[PDB]
Amino acid sequence: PQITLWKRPLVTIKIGGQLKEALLDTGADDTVLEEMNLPGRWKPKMIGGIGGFIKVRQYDQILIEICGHKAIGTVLVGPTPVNVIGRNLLTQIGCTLNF
Amino acid sequence: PQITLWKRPLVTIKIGGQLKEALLDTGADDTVLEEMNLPGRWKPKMIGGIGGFIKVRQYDQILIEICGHKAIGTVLVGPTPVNVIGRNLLTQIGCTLNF
Ligand SMILES: CCOP(=O)(COc1ccc(C[C@H](NC(=O)O[C@H]2CO[C@H]3OCC[C@H]32)[C@H](O)CN(C[C@@H](C)CC)S(=O)(=O)c2ccc([C@H](C)O)cc2)cc1)OCC
Repeated sequence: PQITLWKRPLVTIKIGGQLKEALLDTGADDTVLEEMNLPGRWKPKMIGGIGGFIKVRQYDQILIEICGHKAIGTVLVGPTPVNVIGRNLLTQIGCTLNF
Repeated sequence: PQITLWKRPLVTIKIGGQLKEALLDTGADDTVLEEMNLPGRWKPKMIGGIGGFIKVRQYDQILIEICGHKAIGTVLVGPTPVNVIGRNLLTQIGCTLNF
């Protein structure tokens, strides 16, 4: 599909057996999602943007489905104000910017 | 152009007559540039990111050329971690997401 940017590029994702809403975000290197109690091991990380840094849990090789497109990769979980699908997963669904 | 996402989508912009590098950021509503000198009036503003809120200088109706494509719109200047081009200008240059 083609998504215009008049509004935020929010889509439904499926992760950890749950449906969530997340932004398709070309400005994010990696994917950052709201607190969810996912099974398995994880590594602490700190990630920063406007306003400073937050603490997240890094989970590797997580299955995520984005608009029906399946992807597998790292997800960072913590108290983010917004869920972002970053480039690590957008590449896997073949997403480009075009103008 | 068609821009894939294996690398950061960094492009050259021209603002205030000077060239700079900036990131095309679909997860940003607004365009935020690191501290710089820009002519004309501005107004204090607050903007929120992953890490909380920061103070910026709001410059309205600013000419800016992004990867060869002209825009005229609002530019926020302040302590962003990196120069980001947000949706207010991405729409102007006809940028969509495609997968
Ligand atoms: C309930 C509402 O919460 P809220 O309003 C904040 O909401 C939002 C918070 C973040 C975003 C996405 C964020 N956009 C953003 O900063 O945009 C600003 C300017 O335009 C406004 O529009 C939206 C906010 C304002 C950007 O796309 C992605 N970022 C990096 C970018 C800045 C370049 C380094 S990142 O997220 O920092 C990030 C860092 C590191 C990683 C891993 C390591 O790779 C992944 C992601 C969208 C909405 O207030 C909170 C106090």
